[PDB]
Amino acid sequence: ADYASLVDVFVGTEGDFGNDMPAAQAPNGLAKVNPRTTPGRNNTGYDYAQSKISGFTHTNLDGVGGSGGGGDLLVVPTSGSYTARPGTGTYAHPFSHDDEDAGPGFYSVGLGNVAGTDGAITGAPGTIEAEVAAATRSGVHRYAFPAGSTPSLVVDLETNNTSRRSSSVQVETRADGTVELSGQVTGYFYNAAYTLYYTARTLQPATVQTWGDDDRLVDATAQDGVDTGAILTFDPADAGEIGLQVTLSPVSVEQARIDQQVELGDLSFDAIRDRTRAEWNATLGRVAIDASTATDPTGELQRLFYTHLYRMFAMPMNATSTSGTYRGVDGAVHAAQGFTYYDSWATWDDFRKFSVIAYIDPALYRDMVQSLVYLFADAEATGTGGGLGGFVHSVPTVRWERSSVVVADAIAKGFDGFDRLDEAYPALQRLVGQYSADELRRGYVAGNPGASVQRGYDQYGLSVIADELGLTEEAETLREQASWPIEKLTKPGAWTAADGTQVGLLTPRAADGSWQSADHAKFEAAGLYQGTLWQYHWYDAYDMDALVEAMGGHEAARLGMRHMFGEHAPDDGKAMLHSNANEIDLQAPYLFNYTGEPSLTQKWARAIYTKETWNRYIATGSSSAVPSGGGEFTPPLKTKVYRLDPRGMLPTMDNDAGTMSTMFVAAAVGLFPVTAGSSQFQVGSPFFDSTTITYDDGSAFTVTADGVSEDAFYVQSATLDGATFGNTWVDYATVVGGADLAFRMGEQPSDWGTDTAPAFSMSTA
Ligand SMILES: [Ca+2]
Repeated sequence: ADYASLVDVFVGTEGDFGNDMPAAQAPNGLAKVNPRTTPGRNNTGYDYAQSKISGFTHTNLDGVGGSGGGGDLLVVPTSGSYTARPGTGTYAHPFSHDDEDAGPGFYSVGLGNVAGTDGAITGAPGTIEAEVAAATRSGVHRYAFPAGSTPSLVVDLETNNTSRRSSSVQVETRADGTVELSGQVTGYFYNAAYTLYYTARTLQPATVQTWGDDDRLVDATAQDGVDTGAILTFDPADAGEIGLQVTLSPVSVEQARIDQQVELGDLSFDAIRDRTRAEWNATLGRVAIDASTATDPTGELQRLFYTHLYRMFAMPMNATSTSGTYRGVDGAVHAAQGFTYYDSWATWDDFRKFSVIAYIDPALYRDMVQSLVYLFADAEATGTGGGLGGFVHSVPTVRWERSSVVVADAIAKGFDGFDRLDEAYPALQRLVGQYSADELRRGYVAGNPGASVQRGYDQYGLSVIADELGLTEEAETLREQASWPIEKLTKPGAWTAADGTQVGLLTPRAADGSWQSADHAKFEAAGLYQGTLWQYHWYDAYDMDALVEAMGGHEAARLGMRHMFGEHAPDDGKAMLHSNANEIDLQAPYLFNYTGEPSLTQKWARAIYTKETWNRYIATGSSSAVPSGGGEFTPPLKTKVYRLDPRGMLPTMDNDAGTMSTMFVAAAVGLFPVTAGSSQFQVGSPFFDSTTITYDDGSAFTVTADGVSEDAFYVQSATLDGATFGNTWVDYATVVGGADLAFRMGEQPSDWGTDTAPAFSMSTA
């Protein structure tokens, strides 16, 4: 019943080992009440390895790179006093993980008391007990200050994980003496600025001073600039209980006030915390697991599952008001009619995650795709022709590449009635871009194999959308162009197998058709972003059949796949050409199903996600967190990719809006989307004796793995709804239809699935 207790919100919160947050948050919540460590932090604002905390920020992004996004609206409890804008060093409180507790919807910590005046503020006797919880749009605070303290909360509106652009604060003192603060914060992350409106009320009487960009702390009730803030001071008689409620809205301050009355009403802190815990239990309860001692002797694998299921329901965030409105990239308010509008995208990294969301929470997935459609429809509506990067966004956000694939994913899966798809389409076309004249002639971008394979997948996705809109002729042209990267950039005999077999591989190609020299295993060679040619080779996952042919046939592919995973040298870390640390070749472990060796897919799926593997590659050039260089672990390292630890992922391995977590869930269920933008899932190695996904109507998908253990991870035989099943892929319809997929597991590889009906490929469909 209480799945929330199995989630460990600290997994991935250390250093550069995931960039996730312990923040109090509701499922897909906008409000993310994250403690802030000092002087070090991860991208979210909390590094587990630290021992001081300043306060709580209310906005954020999960698992992103750079210096993180959001981090707006810092609330810092203190017994100190100020006569000017606070020095940030004065916020610092000792904390200990021994006096810290968190889980779905809540975070609590005992902070060492601090007192004094301005720069003289330092440690003081006693403890500030801090508790926060979250609803969808709101963060609530309860503080206990030592007896005799003059409690104060600093509301710092400059704090941002990357860049504060503008902020404002208006103060109101009501009849009962409580204070309400409101205004806007405008930040920036990666491509775009974003604005959020806020309202924050105290629950006890307070007096207040504000500051603006001149650093003067004054009695004025309004500020508007870049660095602004407010300092709330309470009566010592209220030291036992200081409460604060903060609500966010992409729409307006007054909308935030309405949202707050709707969301929180007169509910107590405990009831708001309790209600969000129940909401998490309902969300997590969509997947019910029975895991024997044999497969999970310590219970950590089940905790790991639920922790990553928790992480899967974070982004995109609910960007809709309680009144059913949202703010568009045109800067105006619009109705999200009959659906919830979500926003905050990092689709270049995360596109495969949506395909998995589709089979865990179909209704949420539908709303997300509809939202993605409205977002592009809105860009088109401006009439400006500009890219999404040129607008101010409704929530912190990242990037939008591969959106065409995600939309196509819902269409291929039989979702329809997507309002405003006709409007979204031309904006999706501009996103994807066109080959230049010279590029059209030759069939590829000169010296840029990465951009070529990427457009190929984008064009496949657009082609699905084109056919749905009845643009048949456009769809044909798109499919033709989408075939080009495979045909034109797979260089024959790029790699020669041990027995002489000639294997073709993605290789940069000059304008005149000459092949360009390249080490196919070198990180970021040939203009590639965050990967190698071997890793990008497999990118055009919508046409494995054409890829197998371009590679030089079945045997060439089969031997290539074996070499990709160093099968000929299992104890040599350097022979590992696959990367676990980035999303570029996420699907690669499941490609053995395509080379007639499904047992190897099963092995690698179970190994990468639940065992120690060889790791040659990190996700970036180098990292101070592990001896590394040139995009590699130096030397290669045998280690678990996923740990139930604050050091949750490999060093440099960012979750990226819950992508790595979502892939873990998919591996655990045993169904992986090699082809996002299709309706198919590839069979892996289900982790648990029984896994049940219950849909909103009470029907359920049940996948069983009879006799599964840490050693018994190979499929021996299978049935589908009682009947012999021999395919290594299943359709989305079969899953959400409530099928019974039953596997028989064993400790040795079998030939199960080696006579599979072919999986989807654009060229053979
Ligand atoms: Ca990444």
